[PDB]
Amino acid sequence: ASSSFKAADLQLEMTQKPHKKPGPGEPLVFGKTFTDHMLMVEWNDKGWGQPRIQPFQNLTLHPASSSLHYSLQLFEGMKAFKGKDQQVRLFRPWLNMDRMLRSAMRLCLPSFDKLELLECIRRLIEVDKDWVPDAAGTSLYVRPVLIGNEPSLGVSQPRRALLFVILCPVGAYFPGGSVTPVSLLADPAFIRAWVGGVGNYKLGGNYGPTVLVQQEALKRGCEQVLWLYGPDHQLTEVGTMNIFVYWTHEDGVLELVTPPLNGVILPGVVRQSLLDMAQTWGEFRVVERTITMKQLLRALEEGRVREVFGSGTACQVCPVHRILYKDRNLHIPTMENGPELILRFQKELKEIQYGIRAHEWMFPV
Amino acid sequence: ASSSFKAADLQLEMTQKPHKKPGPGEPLVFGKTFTDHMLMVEWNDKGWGQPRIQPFQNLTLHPASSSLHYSLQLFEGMKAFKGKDQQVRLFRPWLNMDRMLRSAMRLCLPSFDKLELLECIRRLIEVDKDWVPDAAGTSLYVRPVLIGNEPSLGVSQPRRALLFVILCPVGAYFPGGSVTPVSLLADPAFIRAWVGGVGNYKLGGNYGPTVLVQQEALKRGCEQVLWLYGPDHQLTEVGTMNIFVYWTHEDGVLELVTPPLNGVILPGVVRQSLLDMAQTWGEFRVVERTITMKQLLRALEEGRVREVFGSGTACQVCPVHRILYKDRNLHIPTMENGPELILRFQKELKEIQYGIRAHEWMFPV
Ligand SMILES: *Cc1c(COP(=O)(O)O)cnc(C)c1O
Ligand SMILES: *Cc1c(COP(=O)(O)O)cnc(C)c1O
Repeated sequence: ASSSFKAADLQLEMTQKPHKKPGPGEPLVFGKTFTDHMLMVEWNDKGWGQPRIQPFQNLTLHPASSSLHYSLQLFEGMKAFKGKDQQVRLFRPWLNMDRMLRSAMRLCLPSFDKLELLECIRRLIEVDKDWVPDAAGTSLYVRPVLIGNEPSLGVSQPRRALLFVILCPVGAYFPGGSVTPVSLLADPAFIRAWVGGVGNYKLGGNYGPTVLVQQEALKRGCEQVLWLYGPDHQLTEVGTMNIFVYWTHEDGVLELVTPPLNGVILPGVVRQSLLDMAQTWGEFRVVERTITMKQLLRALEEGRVREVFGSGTACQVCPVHRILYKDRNLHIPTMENGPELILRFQKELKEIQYGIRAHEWMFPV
Repeated sequence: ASSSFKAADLQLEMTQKPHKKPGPGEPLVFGKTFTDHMLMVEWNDKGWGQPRIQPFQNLTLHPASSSLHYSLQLFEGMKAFKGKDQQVRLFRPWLNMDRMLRSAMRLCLPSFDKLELLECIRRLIEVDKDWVPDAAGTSLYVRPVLIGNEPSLGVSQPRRALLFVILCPVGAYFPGGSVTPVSLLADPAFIRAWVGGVGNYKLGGNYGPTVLVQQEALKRGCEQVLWLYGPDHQLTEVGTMNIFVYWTHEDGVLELVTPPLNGVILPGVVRQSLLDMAQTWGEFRVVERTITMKQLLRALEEGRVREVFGSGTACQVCPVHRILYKDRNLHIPTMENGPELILRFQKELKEIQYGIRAHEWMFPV
């Protein structure tokens, strides 16, 4: 096949049926509202077809499409922010393209040029730029997707695939102005991923099984799930966010710790940014190490825990105030210790993402 | 328990240009050929819509459909056999409806009436009766599917879903009652499922990750993957088939063992039928117990292993002759021991499935 698709061959098809732009009491609910256009690229045995920006529209799929029978599907999630200047910028897009390609290979889906995809994405955002909000805390969510599309019930490498990208204006989850903490359910019975599995890839298959578990967290009074793994009940992730703990460890050294990338953790872009940032300050120890409930419990009643939070594109730095472990509620002093670290992290990202401070992390328009 | 969707409400729209059935003597690649009609039922806040048999046609899905982003998809697989009298019968369909409903609940998808679905399926196959082959070893593969279909990027219980069924005429795994054995790759690095996971449900998410692993088996010279689990390397399944071992156990008694239905085993319909059948004979011990490579190695060098095989709808009883474990090829004496048990199982099933012997296991037309 010919290399992979190119931004120079983009075909533009403008919408004739514009969508009404969010205008109510400004109620932006994540993943519900879509912009006017979308990216679409098809892959055959002839290889990749020409990239196309077209009006948002339904997909037409053969009933035996492997994307629907054997979960040959993966996705990404990243944000575009509009600064006061009106300039739109994407936050570390390159990392998302890297991760997306890794996912593609894991599922035997067609490789592509990451810089070519980023360009097409840039062109798509340009076309729908008017959908990018600028109110404090708002942004545009970009959702690239790659699916196998073989008209065959055989479980095998697809010879046809489909890559598309859709956009959603978002208004930052819920609290709006403040930063309210969440409570978590920690029950060892629920398993999200395993060593040797595919938890470290953003594949649709990893999420479907969590819907029921999340419902159990609600019916139990919690807002999200703290995923535990292993006999030692290590803390892997929170909902769909990586987890960080800021405390003074056993050796009495103050540190920021987050589980290591050993197969069951999704390598979050925000996660990597927080480590990079904290490592740059050089004010305290920053490490990737397994974290156990045992260590947490001991640390809690020894008054060593300062802040616990999740990190992810949807909720950059999310405070945790309660963890329901063994029928036992554990209060997490995050807010008591002014979320000092959380607050500094949030300030820094805000400055970087909205262009207040120039940074290599931001990708123009 | 919430029920709905009835068969006496079937809307019916006959094809308009019937495709021509496959060619006698000309092979059919399993799952590549589809019949003229399909079943389609939609679900939303208004509950289940009317069932419909319609011309095979592509699906139209919203780009944010949860079936494509978070793998809210599940499927089933069962066969219809046409006897000599041109009579068509489904093999233990009820078990597939039971399993399908279990899968539905695990993914928070809409519950439905198992008998109502079976009727709609009977009607669909009835309409496509002609597509059911009648040469030895041939049959019709039925592929029911239920997918979430929420136009939202939120990971949550869909408020819309789609249930459909498509049919494929299948050849016969063995060219001419061949019954040739397969070689397997047994590498502990792979891992298909985990205790506490969803390996015991037929969810699309369980299969996507195996494509790459299967390719590695081919490159290593094997035909299928022997899935190992745990520190003790227990044998869980082969490819997409349950595994059975017929041998002289360590206690001196002759037995037919297959792994226990803990969370890492898919409860196969053929698997249950083989256990039922062998228990009915009352000729030897039949047990569900864990099987380790360690046990396999000893029994093997002690000449205690008689036959090893996989079981599944696609390949009812599949002989295994070689297992590539630690870089070391293990010969499995299955064919040497006159393929006794396997041949007896294939014959009994053949008699039951093609109506040679009346049996409660068969469901008419
Ligand atoms: C998306 C996701 C994350 C966070 O990744 P970001 O790239 O920082 O958005 C963490 N864990 C899971 C399970 C995720 O799906
Ligand atoms: C389909 C399947 C089986 C066999 O089930 P049958 O109901 O006997 O067809 C076994 N294991 C896996 C992983 C399967 O997908």
